[PDB]
Amino acid sequence: EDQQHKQELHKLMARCFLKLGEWQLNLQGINESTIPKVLQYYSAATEHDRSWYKAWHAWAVMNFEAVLHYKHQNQARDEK
Repeated sequence: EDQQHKQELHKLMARCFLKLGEWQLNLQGINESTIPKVLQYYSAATEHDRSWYKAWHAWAVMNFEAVLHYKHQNQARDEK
């Protein structure tokens, strides 16, 4: 009696966590709390969906960006 509502809410969950994951960097930029905030919001978005190209592709990009938070460790924190 709510399987469709469950599915649409499961999909909306991916969007809403991904939106926090985007919006967070948009509202404050970057410090070391990004690693938890992004790995959470975008993997938590991924928790619902992988086959939705955009939703995973955006977390995969964010995994490249979490990679780049540690490239930035090598390039800046370890060398400034």
